[PDB]
Parts: sequence; structure tokens; C-alpha cells
Amino acid sequence: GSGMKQIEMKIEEILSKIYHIENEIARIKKLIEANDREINLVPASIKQIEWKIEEILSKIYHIENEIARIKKLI
Amino acid sequence: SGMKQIEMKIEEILSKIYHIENEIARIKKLIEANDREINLVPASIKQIEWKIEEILSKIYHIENEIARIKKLI
Amino acid sequence: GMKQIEMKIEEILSKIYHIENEIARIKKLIEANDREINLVPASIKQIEWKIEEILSKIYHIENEIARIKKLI
Ligand SMILES: [Br-]
Repeated sequence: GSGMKQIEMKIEEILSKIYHIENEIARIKKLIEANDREINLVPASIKQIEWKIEEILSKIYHIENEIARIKKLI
Repeated sequence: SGMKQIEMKIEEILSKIYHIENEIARIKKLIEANDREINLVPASIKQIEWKIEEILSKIYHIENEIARIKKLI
Repeated sequence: GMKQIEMKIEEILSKIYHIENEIARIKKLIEANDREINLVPASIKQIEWKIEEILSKIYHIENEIARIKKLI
């Protein structure tokens, strides 16, 4: 029966390797989700810097107009 | 009978493998999707770094007009 | 019978070996996405320092201007 035994052995080994593959996959999916979550945080930070910049540019616009006033008076 | 049961097991294994192969195919797509989103970011940063350059130069010039005014009054 | 079974087993083993290699690649691709993602909070922090510097420069400029207007 050693031919059949060898077969049943190889089968067990295959089932065992599958189990481990299914588990590596479940990990991989969480890693991807971990990377997905970080990626999503970025835009809000960029957006916030962008509002800050617009507000600086506004304040500089006004400053330039105050200076223009002062020049014309002196 | 011993053989029949080996044959069913082989059938199930091939089936589990078929599913695995579809899950991997899907995982790749999602890793390529994350490369796509990650990759927009650098250009965004550069656009900001350019506005900051503009701004630092406006300020320098402002500081210099102010210095000239202070000498005139 | 046995010869068919043996041949299918060999196919399955080489399918599994291929899957294990694809998994190994995928893990490297994920780790490299990770790295790129982690370089971002640094870039954002440096910008934020520049912005702080600029807002402090503006505050001071507004002060200079307010004092000029008092004199004239
Ligand atoms: Br990823």
C-alpha cells in the first residue's frame, strides 16, 4: 500500500500548505487596509495647508495695499 | 473507495486553489490602487512648496519697502 | 488510476509553489507602499514649519505698518 500511503501523505501536506496560504492572505488584506487608512488621512492635511496658504495670500494682498496707501501719503 | 475519497479531496483542493487565485488577483488590483493614490501626493506637495516660495518673496519685498518708508518719515 | 492521481498532485504542488511566490512578491509591494506613505508626514511637517515662520513674519509686518501709520 505504500503508493497509496505516499498519496495520502502528500494530500495532508497540501491541505496544510493551503491552510497557511489562507492565513497569509488574511494578513495581507489587513496590511492593505492599514495602508488604505493612512492614505486617506493625507488629503485632509493637504486641504488644511491649502486653506492656510490662501489666508496668507489674502493677508499679503491687504498688506500690499496698505503700503501702497502709505507711499502715496508721504 | 480509498481512491474515490482521494479523488474527492483532490477536487476540493483544486476548488480552494481556484478561489485563492481569484483572491490574489483581487489583492493585486488593490495594491495597484494604493500605488495610484500614493502617487498623486508628491505633485500636491510640490504645488505647495511653490506657493510658499512665492510668499517668501512677497514678504522679502514687503520688508524692503517698509525699510524704505521708515527712512523717509 | 494511481498515475492520474499522482499527476494531479504534482500539478497541485506546482500551483501551490507559484501561489507562495506571488504571495512573497505581494508582501514586498505592500512594504514598499508602506515606505512611500511614511515619507509623507515628514514632508507635511516641514511645510507646517515654513507656514509658522511666514505667519510670524506677517504679524511683525503688520506691527511695523501699524506704527508707521501712527507717526504720519
Ligand atoms: Br498596499
